[PDB]
Amino acid sequence: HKSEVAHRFKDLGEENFKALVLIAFAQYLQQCPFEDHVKLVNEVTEFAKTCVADESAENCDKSLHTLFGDKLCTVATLRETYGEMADCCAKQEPERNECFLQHKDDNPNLPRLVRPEVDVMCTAFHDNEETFLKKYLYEIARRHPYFYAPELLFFAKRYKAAFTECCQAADKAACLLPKLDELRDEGKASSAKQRLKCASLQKFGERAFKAWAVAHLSQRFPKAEFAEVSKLVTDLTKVHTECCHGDLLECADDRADLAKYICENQDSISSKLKECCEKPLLEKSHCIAEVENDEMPADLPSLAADFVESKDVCKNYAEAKDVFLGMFLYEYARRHPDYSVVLLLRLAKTYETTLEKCCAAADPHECYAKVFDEFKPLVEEPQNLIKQNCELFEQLGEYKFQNALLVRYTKKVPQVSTPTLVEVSRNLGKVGSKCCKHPEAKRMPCAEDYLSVVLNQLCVLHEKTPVSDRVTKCCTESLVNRRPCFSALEVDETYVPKEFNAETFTFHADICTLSEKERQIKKQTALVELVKHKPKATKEQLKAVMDDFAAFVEKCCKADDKETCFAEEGKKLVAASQAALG
Ligand SMILES: N[C@@H](Cc1cc(I)c(Oc2cc(I)c(O)c(I)c2)c(I)c1)C(=O)O
Ligand SMILES: CCCCCCCCCCCCCC(=O)O
Ligand SMILES: CCCCCCCCCCCCCC(=O)O
Repeated sequence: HKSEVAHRFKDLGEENFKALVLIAFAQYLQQCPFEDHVKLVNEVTEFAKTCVADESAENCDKSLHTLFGDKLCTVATLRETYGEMADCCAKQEPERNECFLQHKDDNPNLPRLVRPEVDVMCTAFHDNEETFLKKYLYEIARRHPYFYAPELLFFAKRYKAAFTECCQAADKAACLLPKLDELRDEGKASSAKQRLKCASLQKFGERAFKAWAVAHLSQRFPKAEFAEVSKLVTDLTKVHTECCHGDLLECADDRADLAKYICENQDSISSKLKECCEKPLLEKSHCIAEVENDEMPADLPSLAADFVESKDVCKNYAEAKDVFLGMFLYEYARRHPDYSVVLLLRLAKTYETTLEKCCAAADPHECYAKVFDEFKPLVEEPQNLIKQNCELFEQLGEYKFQNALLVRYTKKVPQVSTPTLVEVSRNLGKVGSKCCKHPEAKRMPCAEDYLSVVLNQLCVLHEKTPVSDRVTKCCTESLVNRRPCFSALEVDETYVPKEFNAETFTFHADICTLSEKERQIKKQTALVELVKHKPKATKEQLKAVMDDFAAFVEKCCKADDKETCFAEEGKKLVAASQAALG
């Protein structure tokens, strides 16, 4: 009431408070050393406590934004280190704060953070647990200035948890490594999705975003009333706009409020929101965002009734087009938790194009009467791709399955870089093992989820170093045609093969002493290079060469003479393979 600091402190807790103030300052002062931030934190915490003791103590009446800027402008090397950002201190709130956001480098130049040795980490953890964790919290925060702090805190705790369960294990590494790898990928996925939603909100605008949300929200709260789903979509759109602007405090309050609204109207939204709503402030939002779908009414009518059979469908559509179409989505989405959001968007879009070119004819009721018949092929395209790809992934394993995609895409866009093809193919292979293990009912939503970051990752790279108009075409089409576009790419007939290169196909006995991750990437790299040299090769001709190669390695990484074997037998493979592939 009288003191925000005092208040946030009381219901956030000392520990969470100290850690968030740390992440907050590291995201602006990305250049100050660790021991400098630790001091700031302690000082702010000391302040907070003074206010808890007495709401009226000096300065406790001021706003968090104001206290934040005042403290930020206290750094004596501000102008010398950050330069232009110091000029912000000459302004007044909201301008000052507004000025600080602008001068926050989204991608600073800091060395990549390397992962030390399990023993080195575990001993550091043991000795001084807090500094070990806070120093890494600091290193991650300054590198990801836009990552929602509370979310970064949630990750820190999963990290602490892994060091507790693995450093006391007989085989530490066997325990820790696979956990760290999973956290990293999950951390990277969360980040990509975060900056992806803000990008879309910018390019395509509110309407398309609201569309996306309606479908999404009604798949999870199928029992909610449309007016409820609209209310939430409105607020959810306000929250994302605010959070994307980058203002941590504003973003936080809007999320708290929305989490508050939801729990209070719980029975009217979903039955699966119990746990989430009994959780502490800091977690409510996060929990709710990951909540599972409630179950649908089962006593639901049929779409064709109100959207195809009704005679005054155009009368309702002309009165308020977006609301009606919004109704369509809501109706269609909550009967299909198994459709990907884009699929539902693709349907609404198609329904829209019909109402437009039908409500402007003599007899409307017979112009659009066959709409649902046009949904069939849209629905089946994504499904058939799943079964066809998940089947193939069963035959081969994650590794061989990746080799197939590799051959398939290299032929699609040979122009693309070998290391990029390998990376994309490896991720697509993962998505296959992460989503095919689910029952048909959850596959499509899963694939949509993983394919969106992977395809946006792809487009970004091609954004920097464009190499194909086709990839750029698919990359600049709507977020609803993005995937169908890539799925429609065909073999590159125009492509002219690369000239042979002995070097590129010469293997020394180093691959013998390499890890699984190294051997594969080394084989997969050669494979792509193989396709780029002879693009007209058959799956047969190819499978044959890979066959000679498989053994070839074994026969040199199991012989009394490493290098010699690899150079003698290697000369024989290259020559024999060249003649095979003509
Ligand atoms: N290319 C990296 C590995 C990597 C593979 C995938 I596939 C991926 O994408 C997702 C998407 C979602 I959605 C998840 O929940 C998760 I976990 C990972 C990411 I980011 C990274 C490397 O080898 O360096
Ligand atoms: C609550 C009102 C929002 C509903 C708006 C319905 C829009 C349906 C069209 C599908 C959106 C795809 C985006 C686009 O192509 O513009
Ligand atoms: C011009 C012919 C050069 C021959 C080079 C052969 C390179 C093919 C490597 C493919 C690796 C197969 C992968 C595997 O066996 O698991």
